[PDB]
Amino acid sequence: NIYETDESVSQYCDFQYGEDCFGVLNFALACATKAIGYTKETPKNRALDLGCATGRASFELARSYKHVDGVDYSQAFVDAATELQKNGCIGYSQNGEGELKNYKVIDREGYAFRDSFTKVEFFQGDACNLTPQFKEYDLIMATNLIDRLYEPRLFLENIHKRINEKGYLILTSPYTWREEYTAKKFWIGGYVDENGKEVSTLEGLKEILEIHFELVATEDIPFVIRETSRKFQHTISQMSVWKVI
Amino acid sequence: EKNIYETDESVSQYCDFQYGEDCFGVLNFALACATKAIGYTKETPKNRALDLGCATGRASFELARSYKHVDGVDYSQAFVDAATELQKNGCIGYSQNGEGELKNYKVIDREGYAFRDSFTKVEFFQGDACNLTPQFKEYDLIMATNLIDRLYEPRLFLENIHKRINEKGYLILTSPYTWREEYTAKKFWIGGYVDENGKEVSTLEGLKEILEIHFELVATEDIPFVIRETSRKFQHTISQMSVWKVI
Ligand SMILES: Nc1ncnc2c1ncn2[C@@H]1O[C@H](CSCC[C@H](N)C(=O)O)[C@@H](O)[C@H]1O
Ligand SMILES: Nc1ncnc2c1ncn2[C@@H]1O[C@H](CSCC[C@H](N)C(=O)O)[C@@H](O)[C@H]1O
Ligand SMILES: N[C@@H](Cc1nc[nH]c1S)C(=O)O
Repeated sequence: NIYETDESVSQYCDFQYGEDCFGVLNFALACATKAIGYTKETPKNRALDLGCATGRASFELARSYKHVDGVDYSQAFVDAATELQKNGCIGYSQNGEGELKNYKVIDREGYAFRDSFTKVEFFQGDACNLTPQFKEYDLIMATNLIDRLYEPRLFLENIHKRINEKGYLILTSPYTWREEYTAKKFWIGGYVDENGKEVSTLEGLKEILEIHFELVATEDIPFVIRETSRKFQHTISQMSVWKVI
Repeated sequence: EKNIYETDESVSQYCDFQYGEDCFGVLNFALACATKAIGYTKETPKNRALDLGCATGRASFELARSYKHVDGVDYSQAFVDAATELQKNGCIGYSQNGEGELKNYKVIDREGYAFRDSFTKVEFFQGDACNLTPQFKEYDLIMATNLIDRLYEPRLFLENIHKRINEKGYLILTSPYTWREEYTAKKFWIGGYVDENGKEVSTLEGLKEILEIHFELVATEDIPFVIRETSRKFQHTISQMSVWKVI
């Protein structure tokens, strides 16, 4: 009897574990791979995948880190990651034409990360109010999270407390700020300030983070999300890499 | 207001899609469709063509390079105004979206495109594909790209359109079949649904059931297109073209 995910969870199962579309590398694999590259001078004892959704990037980080915590606001996402981790498979509904669907099974043993999955622990939790035990990380990776937060500065201005000195914070975002998710006054960029000048999100990130971090690198990373049998979202996130001073 | 296609944001989105730069190696969709349509209709007289759901008018201008007269019809007055402004004033401006609320101003210059040799052969009209006025008839080609999945009742259009096409003329549809209740009540979707007997209905099959009364299906092909939303976010979609010859 395979655990079956709902429609919201199915979308992220498809995104994180489905076959690559339009020749684009799997996003979680691309992000975890780069993070491992950028943190090559760290001991790689502890990583945090914050906003881990159905957990693919946590599994991928665990191939290099001794221990990886994956945390997500959504209990349903965490349940799906945990079921794949413990029982080895989960089922989901891939979007098709109209209301039509294609049922798919994700088999843990079909991925290279099968050699490391016991090094991950998944938790429900909130990036803006993490419990104190989530600390002493060599790496905190938060991919496509900041423009889903109502007040992203609440996460960003405190996160240095959970990272070891010379450890890394790695963010990605396509900077698609929207009032449905984030109050305009809390957008990190993508707005015209009171003086008429355009504020870029990377500039806003520097202003928040350069108190405790140095900006080491930026890189563009595409991803593709399936909406129907024929319609897809093709987006380019910017990765920014920050080293604790 | 209520119609998303009447908003300035949709006008700017379709200006960029129809007249702007290619993305991800995907060629301009209006030109691809018009070029393929001219190929499929090579043996017809090429006197009159209708571009139904023409949005900001690019495919109408491109059809007019080969047809003696082209009518572009859209339900959105804002789209019709934009196409007419480009046609008559020779330029229109629009906004590209960046991060968040940021925008960049761009200009479309009529004289920068090859279709500039034919733009007086187009007439643009506001109109309803599901209930066209009688004067829109006697077409050698009717091309309706990405239209059917935005119609309130697609059968009003599909069951009647053969009456507006000359004998041996063509109807050429494209659609990605993005059926949504915001555009079309589910009872009127041509496909993408499970019927009352539990069978899955594909849109192309639903199209065959309706159109094979008066048409022969001549060809299908897949055509990708890309719509920029922001400088970092895009729709990337595979439309299905179907080519129908009136019997
Ligand atoms: N306050 C919060 N704390 C933690 N996770 C949150 C959160 N608000 C949203 N999330 C989660 O963050 C994710 C945003 S979507 C990005 C998911 C994944 N990291 C990827 O890059 O594809 C979702 O899984 C969402 O449930
Ligand atoms: N009943 C109707 N009659 C005419 N046009 C309609 C319509 N319902 C929707 N439309 C138009 O159909 C278009 C859908 S998007 C497709 C636009 C263009 N043909 C392209 O291929 O890119 C919009 O321009 C919309 O205004
Ligand atoms: N998403 C675009 C393109 C489109 N047209 C028809 N279907 C689809 S998707 C729109 O809604 O106009």
